[PDB]
Amino acid sequence: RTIGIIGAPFSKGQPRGGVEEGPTVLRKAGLLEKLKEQECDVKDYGDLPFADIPNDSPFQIVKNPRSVGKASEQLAGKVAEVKKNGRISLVLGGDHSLAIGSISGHARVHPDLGVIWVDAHTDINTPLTTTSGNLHGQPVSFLLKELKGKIPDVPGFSWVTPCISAKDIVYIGLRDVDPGEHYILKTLGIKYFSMTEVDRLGIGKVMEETLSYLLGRKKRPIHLSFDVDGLDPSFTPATGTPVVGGLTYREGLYITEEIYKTGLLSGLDIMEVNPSLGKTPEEVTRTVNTAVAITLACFGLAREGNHKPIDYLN
Amino acid sequence: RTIGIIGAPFSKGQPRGGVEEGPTVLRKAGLLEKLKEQECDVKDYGDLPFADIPNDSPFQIVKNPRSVGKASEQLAGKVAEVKKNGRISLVLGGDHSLAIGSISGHARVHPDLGVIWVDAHTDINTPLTTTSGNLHGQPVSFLLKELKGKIPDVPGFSWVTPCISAKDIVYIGLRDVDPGEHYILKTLGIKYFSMTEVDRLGIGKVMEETLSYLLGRKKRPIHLSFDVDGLDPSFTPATGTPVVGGLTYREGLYITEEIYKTGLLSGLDIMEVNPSLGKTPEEVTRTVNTAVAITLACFGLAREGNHKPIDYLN
Amino acid sequence: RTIGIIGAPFSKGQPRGGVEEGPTVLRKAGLLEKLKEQECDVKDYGDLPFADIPNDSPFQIVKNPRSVGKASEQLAGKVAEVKKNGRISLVLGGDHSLAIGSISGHARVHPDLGVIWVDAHTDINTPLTTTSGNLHGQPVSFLLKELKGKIPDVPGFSWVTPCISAKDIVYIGLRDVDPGEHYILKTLGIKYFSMTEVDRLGIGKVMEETLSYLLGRKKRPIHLSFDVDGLDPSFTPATGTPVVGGLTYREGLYITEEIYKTGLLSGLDIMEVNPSLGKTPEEVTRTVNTAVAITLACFGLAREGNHKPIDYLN
Ligand SMILES: N[C@@](CCCC[B-](O)(O)O)(C(=O)O)C(F)F
Ligand SMILES: N[C@@](CCCC[B-](O)(O)O)(C(=O)O)C(F)F
Ligand SMILES: N[C@@](CCCC[B-](O)(O)O)(C(=O)O)C(F)F
Ligand SMILES: [Mn+2]
Ligand SMILES: [Mn+2]
Ligand SMILES: [Mn+2]
Ligand SMILES: [Mn+2]
Ligand SMILES: [Mn+2]
Ligand SMILES: [Mn+2]
Repeated sequence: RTIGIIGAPFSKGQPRGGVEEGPTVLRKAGLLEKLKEQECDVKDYGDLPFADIPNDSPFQIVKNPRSVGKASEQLAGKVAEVKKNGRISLVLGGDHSLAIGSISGHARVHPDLGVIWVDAHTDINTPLTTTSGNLHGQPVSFLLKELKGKIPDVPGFSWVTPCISAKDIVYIGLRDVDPGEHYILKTLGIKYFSMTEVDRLGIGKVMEETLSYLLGRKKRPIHLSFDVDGLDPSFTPATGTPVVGGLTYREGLYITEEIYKTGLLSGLDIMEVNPSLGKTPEEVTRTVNTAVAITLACFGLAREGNHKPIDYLN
Repeated sequence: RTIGIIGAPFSKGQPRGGVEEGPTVLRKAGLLEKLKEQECDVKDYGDLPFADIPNDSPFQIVKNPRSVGKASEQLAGKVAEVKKNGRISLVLGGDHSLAIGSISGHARVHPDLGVIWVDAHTDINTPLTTTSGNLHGQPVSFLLKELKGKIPDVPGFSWVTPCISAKDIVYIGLRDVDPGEHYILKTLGIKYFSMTEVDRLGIGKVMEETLSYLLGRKKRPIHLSFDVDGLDPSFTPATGTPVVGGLTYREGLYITEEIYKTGLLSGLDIMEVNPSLGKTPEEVTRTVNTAVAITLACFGLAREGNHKPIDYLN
Repeated sequence: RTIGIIGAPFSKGQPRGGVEEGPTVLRKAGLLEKLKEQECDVKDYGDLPFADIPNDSPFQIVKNPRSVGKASEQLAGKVAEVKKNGRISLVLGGDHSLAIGSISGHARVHPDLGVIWVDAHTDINTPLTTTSGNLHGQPVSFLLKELKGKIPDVPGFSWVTPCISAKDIVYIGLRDVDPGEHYILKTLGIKYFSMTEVDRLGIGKVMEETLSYLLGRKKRPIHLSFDVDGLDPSFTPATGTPVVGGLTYREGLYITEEIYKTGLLSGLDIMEVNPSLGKTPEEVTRTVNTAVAITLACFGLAREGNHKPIDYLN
């Protein structure tokens, strides 16, 4: 398989700036070379240059709407180009608002994609249900057709056309869902496995049911949007909205190892890594190292091991 | 549902005094208000005033028997009143000897209750099998009918009538059981899931089997006596008798989330929280925060999220 | 059952010397007495005296080959004697290269043994596939009949006769396997449960399948070679080659508790404990304490508890 890296050093979907350092620290960790060690022809499309939008006052309670909207608009273009190039897109975040542009761009070339969303949160607040006003907790509401008519015309987002159905997304890892978001989940009949389901079934059954749900009818490309706070803070502490009782390192690698095995991975997001929020140098390396490992598993690095198609014993 | 809080700042069931601070720190953590945020009409019956009994020399090897006996005697009265008031009793410990009074009082109003006991220990030593002499490791022996005739007349406990059958209790979390206690388990045929069973089956199957065991024949009220050392010390370090390899935070919330879903929770104990034993301020907050979370789950706080019966989208 | 302890303070199978302190720290922890507390008649055959071999230059890339070879040669003799004495052999490592001698010696008396290998690594590099040259990452290649013809004549190892079949070994815990090793796994059809399989199935199913695989056809002695780095570094940090995402303390006790229950445990290795590598005094005690607990479980210490065949209630 071939890979296209896109850096997205953007943070205006939330208050803390350091998340725009995600792509820098992920590359410093040797991600490109490590990808190249696997079954990968890898091209770096570099970091997106997100021009400042100094005039961007809140839309109602919604913060930095033009900056967020433009960044996702730009991102969508790059993703779509990467996809036209026949490559799997790898977006390095950056805050999670960017999924608006990443999924959009992906869906331009592969309208039939299904989404697996790994996260402690549902990120499905509308501009009218959000309490925080932070757009990184709203991206999914912008993408789902079933919610069009519930998203106001927000400055910066006129270009958005919700092209994804509520029935084509699965959540894994949920453990902090706003009441408005829970209402939306139940109302639209969205498939999810909160931490309660993971505890009940085991990550094994979870992935079986997730892949069966998305791929049962027919094969179709997979978009994995991975928020690092989906994993427990003991593995990814350097992130903006940590929530205890998260997925383990092991469960994280399991999810992605199983997704690799489908051979349908088409787009990937690695989001919300914020080195500024590491309490110590070790917390930063711990968070980045975990992020890197999740990424490699998506592209074939397996715990049981890997080998080239040759005779190693001769 | 309606709730009745009872503080039980008592420690004479064991050597370390700080456990009598349990109710203070649990309330300081905002427990009442957080309960009120859920489907709860909550009333605080305050903290029990446990008068000193200066003259309380050991009965054989058994320590502080009159103090322990009186405290449980008082507790039983309060629990029974809370129960007559139609409310779920919430006892904030306090050492685990208090379960003698809590379960007793509960059973006065609901003779048909079943008990789920979450703990690293079985707390089923008799006054004659105990090695420590600490009564917090003996409460279950005082309650089981099948053991009457094996409990001597201990000062302070004349009021006790064992009204619970060995067949109506399930242990979850066991990993440090005295040889005498193990004999009693096997001999009375008590249902248990030690950590070995949890590892084997998964907490999912565990709760399925636990609830089937207690509720199969017919619905009946549930009493949950939760010792915080049931959870691994990495989540509840500030407790008197920590034992490694415990239940996870996740497993803890799972147990209680499933118990909530039955709609049969009738009495709850949150025991052995001792802030004095926290190695650092963070260990204390970690322990208290975990205790609070377990409590909220018992009353409906779910990881997948919660919402009121209204249209959130309008 | 009866037990024979053998100390193997040897480290030349790898670069770090402190692993030769394994037997000292394991005994200081009270292992002998604790074994004696269980169903054990225990004899200490002491620590093997491994004479220096000052002249031991690398064979090709393979390091300290004569020292490693002699130590395993000596170890095999002691194990075989312990086995002739009708006792379960308990080898305290020491680096993992010693499994060459331990398994060999065991197999002299019990040719029909099956091996369970708990480890983050497969330790199945040949002298010609190894990258490190460290012999502790090669012991299994010396033992398997199917690989004879692929192991060159290495100084110090002329005494080795591979008497174990690839079909009679199961790995549990794998998460860092060299490409050459992965080739060997797939090629010889070796049964393994890497961490991916553990995540998928649960340690319960894992042990069921492991024991069924080795014991289905007929009963036969079990040799457990336990590398402490099989467990996550959060439980055994003081070890030479830690790898994240390991087996839990709980999973560790589960494996060994199930192995005890078969009544077929015949040989045991407790390897790669290196107190020098503990970052703090607590890391050393944590590592040693975990090592001790795994050991006791192998000999009957159960989490649900233990009791003698007597009436404890009278
Ligand atoms: N619901 C949140 C989510 C915040 C986290 C967004 B992330 O992308 O998942 O990291 C919100 O602001 O709307 C909040 F309240 F928790
Ligand atoms: N068995 C104990 C139990 C002590 C712990 C009691 B707790 O309420 O579960 O916390 C005893 O003293 O009898 C002891 F030896 F471990
Ligand atoms: N494959 C290793 C294994 C090293 C570890 C050996 B141990 O006994 O399992 O601890 C090697 O050197 O060959 C290495 F590269 F990781
Ligand atoms: Mn999140
Ligand atoms: Mn998110
Ligand atoms: Mn306890
Ligand atoms: Mn207890
Ligand atoms: Mn190893
Ligand atoms: Mn090894």
